[PDB]
Amino acid sequence: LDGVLVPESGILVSVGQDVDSVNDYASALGTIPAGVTNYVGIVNLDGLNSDADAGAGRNNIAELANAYPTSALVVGVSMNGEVDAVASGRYNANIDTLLNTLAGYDRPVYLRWAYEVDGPWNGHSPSGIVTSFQYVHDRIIALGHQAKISLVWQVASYCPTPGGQLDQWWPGSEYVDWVGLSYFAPQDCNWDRVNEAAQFARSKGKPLFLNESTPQRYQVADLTYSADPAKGTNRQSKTSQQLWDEWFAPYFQFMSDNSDIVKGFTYINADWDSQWRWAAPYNEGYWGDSRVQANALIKSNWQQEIAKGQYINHSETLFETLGY
Ligand SMILES: [Mg+2]
Repeated sequence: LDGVLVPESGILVSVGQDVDSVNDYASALGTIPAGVTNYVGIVNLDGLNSDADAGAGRNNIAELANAYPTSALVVGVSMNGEVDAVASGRYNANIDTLLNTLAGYDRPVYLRWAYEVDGPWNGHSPSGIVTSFQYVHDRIIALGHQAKISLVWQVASYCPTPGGQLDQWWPGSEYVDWVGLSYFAPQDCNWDRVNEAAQFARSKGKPLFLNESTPQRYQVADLTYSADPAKGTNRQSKTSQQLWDEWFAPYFQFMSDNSDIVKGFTYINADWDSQWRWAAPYNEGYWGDSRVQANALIKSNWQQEIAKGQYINHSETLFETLGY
């Protein structure tokens, strides 16, 4: 909290966003990720101490924390459509349990509270978001966990939502440690939404975390792309180099272009297509397959990029580098 877990320099490399996909990445790449990512819902604390699987991969923060004891923990917290009731205090015991549990892991924790704050589908009110960020920031201090938990305000940076509407969601610089964004199909509006989020973070003097990232609508194993965000029709064959150059190269270039502020990313490395929420016939959008290990060229290029010196990977000095 209050900036102590923001690295002075470098970009935290983390992976997500379910236990099994993270394990598959770690095994396939022969690496311990520097950060690992799961989700919990505030209403039930689903996924905190036992399995939760709502079709977007299995979440189990206890299992994940035990499997990656010397990695940073990144946790998205959904309001489950109830941010106003959360702001009114109906989930305060759950908030304390969440914060106390995460602090008990004695490691850097990056907490994406009410993540995708401005995604209309989340049913948030601006007041509920602003109030609950203030509450959680202050409660972290009251519980004595300010050295352990860093509070991320993550926007959706989603092209179909009009730009210019971020201010209403902002709780104040006193209450936020990072601005976060989602990097999926930013090319659909010429990077306008992700650039707006970056510029907002920059203006506020906050570091930027790319909290959700994936080559959305691409399939790594199949080597295809679809222009259809709903159902992935009319798939087009791509070479592996094309897939790299179309999505991966501009993703890493975005970090470089925003190197004054970018201090972390979570790459979602998963066969989305195999997870029932994201599966055929695609009732909640078309996602694809983002496993870098599913193509030799993608895997090699991924490994080569993240090995570079601007990136913070796993080592014995990781926690110190992250301010822990
Ligand atoms: Mg912090």
